[PDB]
Amino acid sequence: SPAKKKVIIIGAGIAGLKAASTLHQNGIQDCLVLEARDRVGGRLQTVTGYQGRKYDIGASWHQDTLTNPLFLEEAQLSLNDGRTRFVFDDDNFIYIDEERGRVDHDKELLLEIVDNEMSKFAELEFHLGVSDCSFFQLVMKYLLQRRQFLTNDQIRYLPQLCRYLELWHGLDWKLLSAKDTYFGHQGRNAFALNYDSVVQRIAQSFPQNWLKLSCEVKSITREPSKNVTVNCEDGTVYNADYVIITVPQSVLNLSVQPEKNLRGRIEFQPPLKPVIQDAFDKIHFGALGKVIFEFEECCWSNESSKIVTLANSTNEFVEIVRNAENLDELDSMLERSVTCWSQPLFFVNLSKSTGVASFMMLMQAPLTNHIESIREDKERLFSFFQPVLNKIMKCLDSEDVIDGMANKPVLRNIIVSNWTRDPYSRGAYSACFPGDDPVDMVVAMSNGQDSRIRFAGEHTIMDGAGCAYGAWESGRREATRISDLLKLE
Amino acid sequence: KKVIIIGAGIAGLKAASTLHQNGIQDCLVLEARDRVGGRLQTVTGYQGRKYDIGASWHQDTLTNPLFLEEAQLSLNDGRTRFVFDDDNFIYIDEERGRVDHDKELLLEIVDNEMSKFAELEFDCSFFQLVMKYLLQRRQFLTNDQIRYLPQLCRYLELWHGLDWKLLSAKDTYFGHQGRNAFALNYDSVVQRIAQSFPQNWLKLSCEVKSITREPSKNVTVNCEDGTVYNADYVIITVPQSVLNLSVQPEKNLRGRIEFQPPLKPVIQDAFDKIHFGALGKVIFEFEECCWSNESSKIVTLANSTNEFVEIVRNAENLDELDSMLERSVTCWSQPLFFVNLSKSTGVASFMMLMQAPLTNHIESIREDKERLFSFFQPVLNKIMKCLDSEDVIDGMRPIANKPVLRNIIVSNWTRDPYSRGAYSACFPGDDPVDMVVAMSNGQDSRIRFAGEHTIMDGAGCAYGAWESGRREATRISDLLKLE
Ligand SMILES: Cc1cc2nc3c(=O)[nH]c(=O)nc-3n(C[C@H](O)[C@H](O)[C@H](O)COP(=O)(O)OP(=O)(O)OC[C@H]3O[C@@H](n4cnc5c(N)ncnc54)[C@H](O)[C@@H]3O)c2cc1C
Ligand SMILES: Cc1cc2nc3c(=O)[nH]c(=O)nc-3n(C[C@H](O)[C@H](O)[C@H](O)COP(=O)(O)OP(=O)(O)OC[C@H]3O[C@@H](n4cnc5c(N)ncnc54)[C@H](O)[C@@H]3O)c2cc1C
Repeated sequence: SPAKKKVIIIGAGIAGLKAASTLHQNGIQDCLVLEARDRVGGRLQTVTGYQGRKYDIGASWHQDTLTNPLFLEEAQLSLNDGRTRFVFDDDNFIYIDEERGRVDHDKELLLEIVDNEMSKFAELEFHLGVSDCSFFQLVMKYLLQRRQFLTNDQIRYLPQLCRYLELWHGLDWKLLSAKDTYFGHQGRNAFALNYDSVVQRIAQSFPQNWLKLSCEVKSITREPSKNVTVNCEDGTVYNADYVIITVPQSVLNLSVQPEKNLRGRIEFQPPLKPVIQDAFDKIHFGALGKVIFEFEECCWSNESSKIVTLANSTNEFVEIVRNAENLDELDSMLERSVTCWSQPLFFVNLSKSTGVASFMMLMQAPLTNHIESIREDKERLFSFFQPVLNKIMKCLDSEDVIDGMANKPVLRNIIVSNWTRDPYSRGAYSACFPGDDPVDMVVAMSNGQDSRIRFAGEHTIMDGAGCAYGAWESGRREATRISDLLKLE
Repeated sequence: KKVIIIGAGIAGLKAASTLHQNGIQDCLVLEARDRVGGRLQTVTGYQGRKYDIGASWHQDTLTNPLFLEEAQLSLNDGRTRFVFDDDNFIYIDEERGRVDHDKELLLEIVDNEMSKFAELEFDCSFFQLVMKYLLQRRQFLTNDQIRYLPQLCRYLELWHGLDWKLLSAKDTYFGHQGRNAFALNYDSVVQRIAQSFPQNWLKLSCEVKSITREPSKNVTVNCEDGTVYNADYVIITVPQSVLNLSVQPEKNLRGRIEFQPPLKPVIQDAFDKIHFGALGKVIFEFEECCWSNESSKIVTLANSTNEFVEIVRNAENLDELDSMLERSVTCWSQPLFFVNLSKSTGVASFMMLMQAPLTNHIESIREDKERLFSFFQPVLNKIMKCLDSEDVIDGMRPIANKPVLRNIIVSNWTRDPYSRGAYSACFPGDDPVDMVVAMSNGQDSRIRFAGEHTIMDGAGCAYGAWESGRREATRISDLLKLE
């Protein structure tokens, strides 16, 4: 009364866990990890479904495997025990239109080839001063400038195909920033089997009594006497030499608004600095969501573990491109109810990569918010997705899906993410709207509220921004710093 | 004479064309060969079919100023000058067969990782880099991926015209600015530019053997036949490899120019840090197309061993890796790049690309058709097999439904003294920006350089030469107007 801790970490996602791991590795005693949920892991969450099949409903992949320090760490472990922690599941993308059917690897459409050109065209637009536009506006520039060297079908389907990027950002192409759109993936992705393995291993690397679940932090206060007071929901009070705040950027955002009775919101005294407050105007939050379709057994072609359905497109669009006089003129005549074919869906066929009869599919805002809201009405979900499911089975030498919630594929269960509605995540991760500069947030975050009040988390770091390993590295960064500072006695 | 231009390749021609367009009169283009075009040459074969035996593609078509200029004419008259023949590559191994877009091998995907890896690494050969990659990422590669990936990525040999052991890893990968456009044909482009300036400017079969800055501030050029010439400005566009003869004493070397004063050291030194690739071509003309037109792009992989995979897995490190490895030539000894012209052009021929050291060996026997056929017969049969046809029959002399080879054409760029190779390329330890900067600033105010080797954007490429020519002329033209 009040209990004195060396370091207090808020949030037990991967950033928080790694911070705690690092502090203990560094010999620091008497620390505490305060987590509002009843589980560790945060936006790493593995869930179980039909037949006890397991699925990562948060992050699934180790990305940038050539440099990903967290991935490398897993890999070194597997190299030593022979255990399977991940599988490389990069594959040839199957691309489907409702009408045309398969559209990938087409010797007429050559979509993947013009995609690479489209992308290289993008890279040549973004070398200082040049303003931001939506990724949509970017694709339209390309199509206009290159219409002479594109078939009508290329003009039609290419724009739909390049929108798989929506499922990497969790954002619609009209909402997505062209600048931050095309990013260099540093090597193949590795599918985690599963991520809870990663969370558990790190969780178990520090004192088990450091961990306090079901503990929502409500306020943090810098004492003029060079200490930090942390107040919890249940009236528990703590005093720390250092605090590392890892709550999602969206939750951290609640702080700069007046009304305090919001789940997750931390009251700051003195308030969060102007640089931190203003940085919120220049970075945003994506709604990447997941829907898991579990089937009795695989009754489809295992040609590929990567399937993308394209939203519908018109031949009328192609003529508008042919007939526009220039950009401004094209933007006008375009503006002159939502279904499954209204946007690109990314489907991961787990039967091929993991041997489980289930499709893990990804969706983006605004669809995600909508779909996560009705995540209780399973039959409405079935009807919504049924046309793209039947389409998929058809293009994979199978028949319509039968609602089982022979050789006909029978759906046994549907699982949906909840990241938008969960007060402790409030969306998927850091995303850029047109005009955004994520560098502002990273600089303000990595610089800290002050010497004692720090931040970590996916939204606080350049390399691996938005990714598990970025989060993981941010936590190590704050902790090694604090560890060094403390070691000076 | 206002300007004297050496070389009537695309650099020289555009330089001459640009001079006329800007109102400059009384110039002169000296060319050692009996034709214009330089390394742009279109030849005729069986049935009259035409082929670009030098350059055939407009590269970097998102930027490429010459390409845009061509497309602008085809938008004006609707006349086909090119075709986008970019396609999905079929990859063929002698033993396994087709190997592209395979669901278990995923070679193209690991190739993309390999390139990403090369990008991150930045002083060695492309071969060492690939080995370095496999050794580092072997935990994440299947056995067959280790076997076949290093063969697949050697497609890059047919870009630099250089074997992977001879090729610098630094200058190996590069980004194309978009799709390629197969030109139909380059001669159309050659003739268009050649005619855009007065034909009395042209002098053929005039080999230039000395260039001389008068201390009187003028340029004295003299030809092989003893003809003397006088000009204010001189634009030299001879290929790098020929220009490189100038740093040697011996005079009677075909093509070699005597400089007075000698080339500036920074030009002489720059030859240490860049060299020359040897891309060659072979054309295989068939009576009719009796094969699949699935792709216009086909690559055959040099042979690989499972013995090789075993070695990677067992190598404790890089030193040990070189040890195990070292520890005659055929058509399977190296990758080869075949273009199926039937799909893109309508012509029943394969245009095949080859690299040093194979190139000079095949060119040196270009006259011996039987030996050529026998040398290529195995890959050709393989190709037809993977393309739903039968073995090729030799119909090159006078005689069912099998493919009949009627003629074979081979390039000769390595034995031709006025090309002496294909285009500039990097050996390990080279740096092309030495040469490009030196050429850009010239020998003095009066002695200029143009050519594919004289410019950063489009180095080695036709549009590079074309823009280099535009630059020296557009500079010279500006100076003359000022009086
Ligand atoms: C759907 C989805 C898919 C993704 N896919 C990938 C992927 O494939 N690969 C990849 O690398 N990354 C992926 N990510 C991103 C990755 O999940 C995140 O970058 C990372 O998990 C975030 O870690 P963090 O510790 O920064 O945040 P979190 O783990 O979200 O935050 C840590 C903790 O803060 C807690 N908290 C919030 N408020 C309070 C409070 N008031 N008091 C106490 N605790 C609080 C939260 O409960 C949370 O547990 C994905 C994310 C989502 C949402
Ligand atoms: C097989 C092959 C394939 C190629 N493929 C492509 C391709 O697909 N796309 C592409 O862009 N590029 C390609 N290239 C390269 C391209 O051909 C060159 O970049 C370009 O043609 C060179 O232009 P240039 O005018 O600088 O040189 P050149 O045109 O070679 O030289 C100009 C003239 O200099 C003359 N000359 C030399 N010495 C003397 C002398 N002593 N006196 C008078 N004249 C002299 C030569 O006769 C020549 O006519 C290819 C080259 C080869 C060999």
